[PDB]
Amino acid sequence: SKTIRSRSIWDDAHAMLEKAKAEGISTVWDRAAEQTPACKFCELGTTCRNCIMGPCRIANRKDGKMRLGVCGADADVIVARNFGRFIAGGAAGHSDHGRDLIETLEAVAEGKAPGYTIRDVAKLRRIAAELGVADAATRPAHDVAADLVTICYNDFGSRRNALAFLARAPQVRRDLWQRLGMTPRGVDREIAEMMHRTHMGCDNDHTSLLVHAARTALADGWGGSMIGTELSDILFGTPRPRQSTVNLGVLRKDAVNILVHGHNPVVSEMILAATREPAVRQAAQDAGAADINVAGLCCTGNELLMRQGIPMAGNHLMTELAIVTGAADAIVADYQCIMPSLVQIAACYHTRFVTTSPKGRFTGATHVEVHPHNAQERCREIVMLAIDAYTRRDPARVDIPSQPVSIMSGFSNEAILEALGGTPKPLIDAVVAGQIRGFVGIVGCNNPKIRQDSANVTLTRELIRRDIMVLATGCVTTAAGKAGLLVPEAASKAGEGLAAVCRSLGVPPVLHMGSCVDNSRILQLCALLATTLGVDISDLPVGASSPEWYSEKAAAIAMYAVASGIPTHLGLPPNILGSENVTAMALHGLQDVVGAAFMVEPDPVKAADMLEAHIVARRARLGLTS
Amino acid sequence: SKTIRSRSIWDDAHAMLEKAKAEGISTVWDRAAEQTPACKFCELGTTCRNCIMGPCRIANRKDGKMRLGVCGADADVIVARNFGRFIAGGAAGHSDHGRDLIETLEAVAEGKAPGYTIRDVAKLRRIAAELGVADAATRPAHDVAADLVTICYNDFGSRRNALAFLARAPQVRRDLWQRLGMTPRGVDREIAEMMHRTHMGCDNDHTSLLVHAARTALADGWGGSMIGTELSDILFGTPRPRQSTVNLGVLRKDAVNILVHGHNPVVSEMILAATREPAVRQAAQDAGAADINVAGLCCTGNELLMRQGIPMAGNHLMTELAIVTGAADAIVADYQCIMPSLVQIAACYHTRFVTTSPKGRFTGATHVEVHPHNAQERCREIVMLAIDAYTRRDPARVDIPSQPVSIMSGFSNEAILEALGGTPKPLIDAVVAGQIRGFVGIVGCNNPKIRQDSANVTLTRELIRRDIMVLATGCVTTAAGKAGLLVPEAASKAGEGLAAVCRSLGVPPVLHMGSCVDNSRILQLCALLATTLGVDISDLPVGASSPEWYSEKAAAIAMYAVASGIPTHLGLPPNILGSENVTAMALHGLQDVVGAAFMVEPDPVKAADMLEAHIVARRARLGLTS
Ligand code: SF4
Ligand code: SF4
Ligand code: FES
Ligand SMILES: [Cl-]
Ligand SMILES: [Cl-]
Ligand SMILES: [Cl-]
Ligand SMILES: [Cl-]
Ligand SMILES: [Fe+3]
Ligand SMILES: [Fe+3]
Ligand SMILES: [Mg+2]
Ligand SMILES: [Mg+2]
Ligand SMILES: [Mg+2]
Repeated sequence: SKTIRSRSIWDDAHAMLEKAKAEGISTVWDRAAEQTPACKFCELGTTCRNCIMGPCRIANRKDGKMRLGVCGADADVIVARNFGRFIAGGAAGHSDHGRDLIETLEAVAEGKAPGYTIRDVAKLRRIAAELGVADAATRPAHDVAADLVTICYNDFGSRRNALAFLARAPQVRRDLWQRLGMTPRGVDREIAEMMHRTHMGCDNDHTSLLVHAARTALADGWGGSMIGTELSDILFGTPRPRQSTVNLGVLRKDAVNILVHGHNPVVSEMILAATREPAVRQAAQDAGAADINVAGLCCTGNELLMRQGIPMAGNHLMTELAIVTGAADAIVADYQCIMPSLVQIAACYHTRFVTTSPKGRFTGATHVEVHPHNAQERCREIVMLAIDAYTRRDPARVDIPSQPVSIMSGFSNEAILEALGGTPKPLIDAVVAGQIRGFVGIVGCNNPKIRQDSANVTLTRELIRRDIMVLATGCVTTAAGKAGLLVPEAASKAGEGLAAVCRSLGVPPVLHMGSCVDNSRILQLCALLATTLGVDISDLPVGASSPEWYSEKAAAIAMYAVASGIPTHLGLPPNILGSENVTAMALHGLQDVVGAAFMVEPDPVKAADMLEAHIVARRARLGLTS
Repeated sequence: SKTIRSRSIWDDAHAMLEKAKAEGISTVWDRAAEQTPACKFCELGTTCRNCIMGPCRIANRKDGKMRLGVCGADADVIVARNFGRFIAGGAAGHSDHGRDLIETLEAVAEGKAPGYTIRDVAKLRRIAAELGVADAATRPAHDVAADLVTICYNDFGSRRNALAFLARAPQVRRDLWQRLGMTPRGVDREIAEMMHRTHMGCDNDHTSLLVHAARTALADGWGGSMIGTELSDILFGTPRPRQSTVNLGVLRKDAVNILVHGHNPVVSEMILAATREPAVRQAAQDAGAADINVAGLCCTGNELLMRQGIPMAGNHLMTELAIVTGAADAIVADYQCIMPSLVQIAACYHTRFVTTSPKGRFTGATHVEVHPHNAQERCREIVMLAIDAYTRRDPARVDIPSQPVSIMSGFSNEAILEALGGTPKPLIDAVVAGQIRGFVGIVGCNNPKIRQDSANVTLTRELIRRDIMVLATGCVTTAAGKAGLLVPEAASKAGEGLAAVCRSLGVPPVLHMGSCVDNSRILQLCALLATTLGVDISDLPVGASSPEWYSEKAAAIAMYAVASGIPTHLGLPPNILGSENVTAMALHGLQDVVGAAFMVEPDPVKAADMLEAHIVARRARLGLTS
């Protein structure tokens, strides 16, 4: 229908929306329509439920009533506190993610994690040395891992003046954060401090609240997320370029299909390993299947793509539709971004919905809890449940639409530097020559308010045509992949300068740099280029964009990008427009404080113009043309 | 006047409400009226703003529209997540408070805190030995302090299996918490995990969410709060019984009046010291003042009262009225429960409003930031500001409405045990013999929804009449004090059994045990009684009540009491009634899980009946026949 066509740009999404219609299954778009119009105070941010003197709403009434909350707080404070707690929730998602990796590395170092290993010993020794572990180059690997675990845990404590990985940022940027009171000190400490500041009668100054929101977000980007990324590479391997495929057509009628969903590779890597064990494969063959087929959703999907080349079935708004194919024999979830509607949709089929984390509980799910000491045994058990469920698939309701689209994944910073010959000199040369005018990270989600992937795809296409290389993470990965942008032959979609550089290196014009925690790789790349050139991150020809964001996590990434000096575009506004002062600080005031600001623009072509304009202005201050 | 009499039971409040109305000053009661009726969804908890797929509201309609959020979350999940973040904000308040005490003790141990010292060396050595410091009885005090600092900081890290002070709880309770997954592990860690669990698509099971809310609150009561109480006693002295006074009449027309407000004695103790320096007093005399008079508000007032006998001007809803006397020359604020309306009310007079914490910023305040290394110099500057403001005081606008009333304060557990002769045996014997039926801690706030202190005082009177001894903390202290119940002669208002015990010890029937963090003293006392008798806390004839609560901190206290086995009454419901399942768990289901539950009851006589009924049942669980 016209409604279905308006919900997504993709053929596979349309086919499943028609099928969900015929089967009477409601989707995220139907619930979004039920929640429109939204509450006007909630959307503006001018409501507070932080104590039971309230709840309070701030209105503009002719009688002048409801200008203040019961405690006396005005719209500036109420909006800034709501936004601070919103950012803290996003930082906490990445923080707990990093913490789980520390605990997994510790279990490996203690010999208490069967099936887990140090997959990248060289990176372990390099990271440990960088952070100050003595004799990291020569001591037994597990001893070095134990000392690296201690350093990472200290960043989740309360005794540091600055996070360990902050040393990567250029000195000028660290000096600025120190003057501003933005230096992140402890990953959990800043989240806790934000929750204290936002209690009634604590922080009642919108500027101070926004400064701490920046500090809390920096504790994610340079702490929780960066620890998460670097330890994931140590446990599961540093990504290198590899071929794979994307879209609902990666599911196979002839195989047992297991979709992995959520964020943490500690689970999805062990599910993949279980499906490769000979006795498990034989059980699938006895059931009538040709093979076992693992396919990724969302960030845990990105993790398996980066390190194992596992095909990705879809991003956020495809998740329900992947079930509607009728071919999902099990969905294995850990935590974050897993819509609870998936439990009810899975119950419309034979599909098993399996939870694995004590943090990600879903009423009605089959819970098989996974920890380092038992993952090998439990993941074997979960794959066996998938195989059993396959025997009851209803073949009449199977509709796998579309043929999969080829992609190239695996662009860690290590992989980029290797393609360049071991130094950033050829990339710097390309930027100085104007062949590559700048870089934009396009990150984040889908949102049913925006036709799915329409802005993600349009923005990526516009930027590469203007010789701006795109670094893609998170759910943008699937959009760029389905648009044919993630392969070396996509150099033909870029402008003449970027196409030539890509062809000379053999890489695509859009580089998949990983999951949402892997936005930390973009910070590390920026820091390296700034330190190499002797400038600040706020001087580099860079930008960031989340055209279709929805999550608290995406807002935390955008805040840490801005506070690190990267101009950051959002397709939709956070719930802050009820305060002109908070809004003006996010869109304009921060520009002169931290060197960058937020932009809000729902037209992806106009967003391309704004990101390009910031890049051009930064090129001028480096003394470059174009 | 009938409206004014409806707002408070107290003459001093009545007098200042009349003065405020005559002067056009808006109070918390006026703003509460403007915010009534409240938003129905906010009040019920059936609204969510945790992502920009929303905001979402949940209705209960026969057609089933707006039954779910855009992500699919139902009322049970939305309500439980909202209550979880509510609890996390309260735990965070106490956590940051405890953290600041660690940092101050560290500064003393390093020799970098002029004017601070270890005031109670004997308690330092006992606490350090209790928590495992080697040779705590003989090593240099600064070495012992440094080792205790390290233990406390490790509780603010991510490597423990259980908080250090949790060892005080009886083994049976520790075993239950461990099996339930409720054991608190790290003070900041549990807060961060709550914020992770409540992100879209993480924890989507209301039972799981409430269990982690209990774990988060327990990390406060046995962690942040207990650390704060024990280190405050080490740095500033263990409280011992002493007489003082209460009400607005503690302000003096002929003196420079400095009100300390907020929570942290690290500031208020140094303000007090500054007012005693000879040169500062000479400056006050040069201005025409007879004295410099410090008086307390809210929790920091409680702290100075407990350790220094400093008179208390009022509790939460008295704070605006204290400025309306016209005699407040400065308000010196740190953080928490400081209504921002105080800045505007101060600007109606000569009063200086001074902020001292980087966490407690108020737009328009005079900021003089205080840290251990500079407090001596900065507090002197703050007192000079107050003296200058005194020279600007308009005598025509002064109305100090009452004469103060005597109270006894200082009942730390050390003081109680000393009064009992060194052991708890005389108290246990009185309970066994039925002279004291049980104990109730009455804790927490005021709330403009309830006539001020009406339920606090009526519940206190009802309980002592039934031979139930009351332990009072927080803003209830001022209520019981103004009612005349904090003195030994108030035994005449108790039942025959309690009166006889009180008279035999020379103590009041209502024992002031300190500020809100000092509810940790009640946990310690319950744990000692249960350990001595060989039972659980959930077997003791104890209860807790906050008849007039408002804050996230009060909800966290109630939750940690319930989770520790103490039945807890609340005068008003949290914003949870939109979920019958969450409400039933809070009020009934938790009884099976943790051995105690919440009660919600606005009639304080009925609340007394309910607390007494739990006490009767616990006496039967102990086999008592008296
Ligand atoms: S913190 Fe202030 S604005 Fe928020 S609900 Fe409480 S009284 Fe209202
Ligand atoms: S988390 Fe779910 S219920 Fe909450 S605002 Fe987002 S879509 Fe709505
Ligand atoms: S639902 Fe209560 S203000 Fe939006
Ligand atoms: Cl800058
Ligand atoms: Cl810029
Ligand atoms: Cl008296
Ligand atoms: Cl029990
Ligand atoms: Fe994501
Ligand atoms: Fe309090
Ligand atoms: Mg500062
Ligand atoms: Mg400038
Ligand atoms: Mg600039």
